[PDB]
Order: sequence, then structure tokens, then C-alpha cells
Amino acid sequence: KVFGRCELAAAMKRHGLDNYRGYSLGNWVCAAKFESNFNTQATNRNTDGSTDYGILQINSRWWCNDGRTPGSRNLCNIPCSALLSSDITASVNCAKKIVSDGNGMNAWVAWRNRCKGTDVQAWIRGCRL
Ligand code: NA
Repeated sequence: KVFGRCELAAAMKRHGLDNYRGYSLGNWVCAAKFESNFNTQATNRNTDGSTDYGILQINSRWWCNDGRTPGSRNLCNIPCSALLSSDITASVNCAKKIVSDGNGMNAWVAWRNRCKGTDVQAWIRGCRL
């Protein structure tokens, strides 16, 4: 599923991401935009052999099991394929654990490099929220 901007904002708000750990909703929409272009089926491989999955590009090195990342962890207790679903529940629940791990949204390289320090509220302008 490729989400619309306001569609994703509403779904993220319904799942409790608005101001979660102090990050306003525009931060999450901005992160999703530059991580996956709003596409739940996005995958990208990392140099160490791990893979990032779904709309928030969650990494198999720590957070999910994809059967091909030896020596890694599965801290969200999910198969990585679950993160590619049109239902974003698994991605949002896992993202809540990531952002709570001490580094905040700096865990997402695209957020730090393309969202942090910008007017992130622009990403929800015009939406009925
Ligand atoms: Na893993």
C-alpha cells in the first residue's frame, strides 16, 4: 500500500504516535516520507547484511526476524514481513519501542538528516486531524 500523506497522518494519530515521547505528528510523517516514500512494501539492504522493512524502514539487525540476518536480535518479536502489511499496526508498535530506546527519533537516519530542525508541521498542513 502506498499511503496518502493525510491518510497516513490520520492512521498514525489513531495509533497513538502524535506527541509520543514528545515527537509531534509531523515528525513521523516526515520520517515515513523520506524512509519509504509512504510505501509499506519498501525494503532496503544494509552493508552489514541486515535489511530495513516497511514504511518506517525497521532494521532486522535488532527489531525483527527475517531468517537471513545471523547473530541479530528480534526485539519487536515479529517476522520482518509483518512490517510490509497494508495494516501499519505492527510498524507503529515496533516504532514505539525503537523511539523509547534512548536515542529518540535519531534512530532513523532519514529523520535526522532531512526532518530534524525543519518545519515538520508542514507535513500535516491541510489534513483533517
Ligand atoms: Na533480527
